[PDB]
Amino acid sequence: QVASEYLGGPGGDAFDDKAVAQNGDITRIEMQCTDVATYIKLRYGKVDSRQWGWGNENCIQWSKKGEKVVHELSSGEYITSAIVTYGKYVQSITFKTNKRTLPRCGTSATEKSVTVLIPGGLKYISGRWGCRIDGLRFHAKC
Amino acid sequence: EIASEYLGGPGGDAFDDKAVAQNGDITRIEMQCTDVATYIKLRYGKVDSRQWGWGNENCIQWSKKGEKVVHELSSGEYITSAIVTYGKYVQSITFKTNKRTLPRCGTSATEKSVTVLIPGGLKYISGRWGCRIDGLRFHAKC
Repeated sequence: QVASEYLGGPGGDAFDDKAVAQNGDITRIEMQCTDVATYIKLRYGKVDSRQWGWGNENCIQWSKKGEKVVHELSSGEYITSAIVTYGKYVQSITFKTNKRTLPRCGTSATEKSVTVLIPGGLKYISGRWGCRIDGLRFHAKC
Repeated sequence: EIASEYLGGPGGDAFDDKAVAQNGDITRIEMQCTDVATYIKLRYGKVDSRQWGWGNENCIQWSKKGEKVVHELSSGEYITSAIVTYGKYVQSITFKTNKRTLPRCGTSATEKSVTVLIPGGLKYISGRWGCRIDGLRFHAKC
């Protein structure tokens, strides 16, 4: 399927949710949010991906941890855009669906910004992670 | 049908390539390019749409004209994304295919930018036009 540019930096380890996405449409967005977004974990059907970010508690040296946020999506609800601010890491993430505008994860939005539109809805994400979210790529449904 | 939202302003006249797209998958992109994109004209199989933009040569009384640009797509190459800057009009357009990012049409990229993913490849465009490209909507094959 069509995918966006990779947004972020070259650090961290690669992740790619193509396989876990076989379980279903995205039904839920879980993130950890402080002045920046420190992890993302989508639910595909009833199956979560792994926690992409906040590799371990020693990461508190390099950023705050943040609050666990959970946005449940209804059946037929899908993510139609993502506004990402990023430098060497993803700084903040704002998702919009065909029903809702979700709050920004990451109170700071000072880095360069990109708006990715995903007609028909996001299928899954890939990117890089470690203590935080090094980068993201958005994969469309076809 | 999956399609993007309409990007641009309310001027000019609507156009819609839905009917002409029955002639085939997109095989070529023709645009006219200066500081802004002043027309677009796709080829569907062997058949072109009308020229959407630069309605007449007296348009030089409001904007620059630009030079003709043609991108020929290979068989099995399809348009997967467009980076569009826009306000009252479409300002610049950067197409990407499943094989390559193409050159931007319109050297000025200062207005609101979005990266439109076009799932399964672009099937056809609709929009509005006059002396320039008042707006665009991308209709995906999938």
